[PDB]
Amino acid sequence: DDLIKYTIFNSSGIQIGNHNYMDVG
Amino acid sequence: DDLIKYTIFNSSGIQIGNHNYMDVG
Amino acid sequence: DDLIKYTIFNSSGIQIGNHNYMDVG
Amino acid sequence: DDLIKYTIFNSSGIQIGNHNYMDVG
Amino acid sequence: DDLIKYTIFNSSGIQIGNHNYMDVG
Repeated sequence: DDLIKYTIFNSSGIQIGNHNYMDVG
Repeated sequence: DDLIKYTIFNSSGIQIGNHNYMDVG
Repeated sequence: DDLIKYTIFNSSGIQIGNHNYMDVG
Repeated sequence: DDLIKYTIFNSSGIQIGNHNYMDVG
Repeated sequence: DDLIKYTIFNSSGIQIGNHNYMDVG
């Protein structure tokens, strides 16, 4: 029941962890 | 019962884990 | 039950971890 | 039970870690 | 139990770590 919930709007990707990166341009 | 729910809109994918990266452009 | 919950609106992604970076522009 | 909860509205991303940076503009 | 919880509204994020910086303009 809503154990994991990710809600995003008009946002960049979410990087959770190590050695994670994202370039936005 | 909505155990896991992902909502995205105008956004890149969500990277959950290690050694995960994505280039946006 | 709401073990992990990430809700963001009109914001950049949240980078949690080491050696994680994001360029926004 | 609400082990990790991040809720933000109209804000910049929050970078938690070492060697993490983000430019907003 | 609410080990990690951050909530901000209409404000810049807070960078916690070493060699972390954020330019907002």
